[PDB]
Amino acid sequence: SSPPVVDTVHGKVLGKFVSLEGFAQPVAIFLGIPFAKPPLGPLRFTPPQPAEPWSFVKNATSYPPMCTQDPKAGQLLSELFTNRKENIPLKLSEDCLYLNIYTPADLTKKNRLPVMVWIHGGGLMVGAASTYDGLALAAHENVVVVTIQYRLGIWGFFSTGDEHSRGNWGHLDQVAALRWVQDNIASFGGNPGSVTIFGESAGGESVSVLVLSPLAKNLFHRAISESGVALTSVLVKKGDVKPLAEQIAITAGCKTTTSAVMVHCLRQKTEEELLETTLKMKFLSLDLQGDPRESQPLLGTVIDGMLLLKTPEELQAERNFHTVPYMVGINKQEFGWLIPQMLMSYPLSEGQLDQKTAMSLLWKSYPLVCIAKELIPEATEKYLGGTDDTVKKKDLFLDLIADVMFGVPSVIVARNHRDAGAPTYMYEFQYRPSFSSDMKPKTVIGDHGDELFSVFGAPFLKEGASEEEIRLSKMVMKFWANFARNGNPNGEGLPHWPEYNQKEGYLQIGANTQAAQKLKDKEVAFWTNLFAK
Ligand SMILES: *[C@@](O)(c1ccc(Cl)c(Cl)c1)C(F)(F)F
Ligand SMILES: [Mg+2]
Repeated sequence: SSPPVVDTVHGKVLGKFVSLEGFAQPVAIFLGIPFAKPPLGPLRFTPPQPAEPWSFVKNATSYPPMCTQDPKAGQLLSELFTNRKENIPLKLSEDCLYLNIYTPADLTKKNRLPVMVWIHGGGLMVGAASTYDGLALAAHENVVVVTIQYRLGIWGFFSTGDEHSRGNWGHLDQVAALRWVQDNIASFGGNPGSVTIFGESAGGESVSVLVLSPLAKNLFHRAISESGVALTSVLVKKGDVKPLAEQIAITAGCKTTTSAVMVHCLRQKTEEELLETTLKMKFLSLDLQGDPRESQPLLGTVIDGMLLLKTPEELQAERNFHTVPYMVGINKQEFGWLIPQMLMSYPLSEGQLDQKTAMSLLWKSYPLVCIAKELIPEATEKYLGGTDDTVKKKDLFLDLIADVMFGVPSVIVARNHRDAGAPTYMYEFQYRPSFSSDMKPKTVIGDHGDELFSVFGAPFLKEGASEEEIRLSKMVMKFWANFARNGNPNGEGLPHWPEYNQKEGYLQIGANTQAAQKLKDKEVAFWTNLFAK
């Protein structure tokens, strides 16, 4: 039947129908809609500008390029995280400010469905919207799914610390995409007055940053951070960002005479030269050469004065953030496998860890955990000191890193959000998907990213899910879309999910799903005391 054609502010777009067996209404899919002007040439390291209007009908049936990034790490992460049966290879380009739309609405009728805007993870250095197929979630839960892209790495986050390159270009792109959704999603059957932003890892940190940003006012109405938050420190630069900028400029062949000189020089480099620079910097890899206090594993969020006016901690203390319903979740083993072993090349192949090697490694982990050298012994002893079994010590070390990067920051964010009067919900996800890499030990459960397969309905798109895994995905999708509808995940036939209030109820999600109380309470107390120094 006739492919769907939709009028947007800037012109008409042509999509395609895709049926999911068992659902009468095919899903209308629109791939590669631009939400900004391509940030090329002089527009590099500047805020996104509106897309230019087009005559006639734009064909939105091909996946867009992904933003320039390490193609090997980008393809690997896509393969590890995709919910599709086969991973789709993607082109690289600086021309990447696109979004993809999956709408289950019958576009010949009138519809105002809740909108779910996905912000992908990747450390702010890698990733793509097209990795995530919105078909199953859209059809199963009657929501419009929008997957967005945003500038990454040098292109998205290069900052001189001053007005010549403030930084946070990729977060400004996320804001631009949400403004586009406000202005256009009703033409796709979506309700611009019910937009939920959700994301995982750096995407969850981005959601948290948008909750803290005045630029995102009135652009969304619920938020979900999965395994990432603004207090995940490795993603937020405090203090002097000039050394990293100078290192990047020097690696690219640029002089560092002034900030304006550095930025102008970098704007003259080709995409290929800046990718060469990216690869020479060896981001996302644990840096084992030199003082770990000088390690820079990624270019990330800064306090730029436009998107973020103060540090997340200061904004939280001032209660200066958007008090929307907010779901904050973590996985049982955030540092269990994928980040250390696939993304960061951790020296941990051997599977036993003695306490001296653990202390040395935790010092090398400074860019991730920020533990002063004098505090390494106490932190290591707290986690590892209770056993002499060095296999158990390795597992407990992985727990330590997971608590510092994800668990404690997540609970602190949730507590501060709750204390501003906003409806707050928390979860801890514990499941080992059958879609896990064959390289992943069978004992790793609730690894970073494991909930994605449930959220995005992989059991309905990939082969070989058990019946338990199918049930888990339907329940998770319903909770998520109930939250998008109502700011409360609860509903008929679902386990009760208590609000994260003074009792600190949270939902343990897995093969058995049930409410629990006080997530990470002792750990928060320990690490808050330790970091108070
Ligand atoms: C996520 O975006 C992420 C990667 C690396 C690091 Cl250090 C952090 Cl804090 C988050 C993802 F890549 F998805 F794992
Ligand atoms: Mg070094």
